[PDB]
Amino acid sequence: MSLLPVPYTEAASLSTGSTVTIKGRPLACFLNEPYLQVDFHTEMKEESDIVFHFQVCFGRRVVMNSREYGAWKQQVESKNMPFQDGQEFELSISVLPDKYQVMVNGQSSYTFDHRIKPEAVKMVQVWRDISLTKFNVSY
Amino acid sequence: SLLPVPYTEAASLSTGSTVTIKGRPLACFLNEPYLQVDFHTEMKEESDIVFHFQVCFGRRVVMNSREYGAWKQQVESKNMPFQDGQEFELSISVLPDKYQVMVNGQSSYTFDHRIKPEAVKMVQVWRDISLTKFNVSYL
Repeated sequence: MSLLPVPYTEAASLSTGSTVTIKGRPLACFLNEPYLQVDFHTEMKEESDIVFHFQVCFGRRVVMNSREYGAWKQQVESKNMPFQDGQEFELSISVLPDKYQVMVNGQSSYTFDHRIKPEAVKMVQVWRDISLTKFNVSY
Repeated sequence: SLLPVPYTEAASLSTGSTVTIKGRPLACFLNEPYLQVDFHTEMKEESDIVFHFQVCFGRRVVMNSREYGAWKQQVESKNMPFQDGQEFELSISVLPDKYQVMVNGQSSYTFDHRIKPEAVKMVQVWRDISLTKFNVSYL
C-alpha cells in the first residue's frame, strides 16, 4: 500500500540551500498517536550519530534533538501541530547557514539551530507510522 | 516480513486464550523502535482498548487501557527481556484476573483486567516491527 517502503533510507549530502521534501500520510488516526521520525545521520549505518532528529507524535507534539557520541542531547519540544488528522502532508526541511527551517504544507512550522555541521550528513532515514509517496533531496 | 504491519484481526478472548506474536524490531535498540499491541472493544481503530501493550525496545514497557476514549492509569516497567537485533516470541495469556505476558518463554509482565477480556472484538499489532506469526488460540 505505501508507495515507497517504510523505513526509508537514502544516501544524501546537504549544504546551505539544500531542501529535503517528504510527502506522506500517518498510518493511524490521531487518537491512536502514530509517530513520524526523520533522522539526518552522519554515516550510512543506523547506529551512527544523528545531526538532526525530527519526531512527530501526531495530534500531540514535536520533539527535535541530535544524537552525538551515541547520546541524545538537549531535547527541543513544540506543541505546534499543523498536521491534520487522517490527511496527507508535505514536509519540507531547508538548510540555512545557521539552522534548519521545517515547513509543513507550505507553512513555516519549526526551526533548529545547527549543532553538528549539515555537511557531516551522509544519510537520511524516514520511519515510524507513515505511508510514503515522495522523498527528494535537492542538488 | 510475511504478515503486513499494521496487522489487524477480528478476535475473541476468554480464560485460557493465548495471543502469540513472532516478530523482529525494524531498527537497532539505539534507535528506539516501538512495538504496540492493542486489544480493542470494536473493529474500528478509534474504539476503546481493553489492553494496550507498548514496548520502547531497549528502554521501557508501558501498559494501559483506553476507556470512554480516554487513556487510564499508565503502568510502566523497565524489564527488558527483548534482545537487540533479535527475533522475539511474545505470548499473552488470559487468566481469570490478569494477562500474563511472556517474552521468549519468560513471564515478563502482568496486567490486571480493567475491562473483561470477553469485551475484546479486535487485536491490532503495529509500530516498528516485521511480523512472522500472529495467532489467537480458541476452545
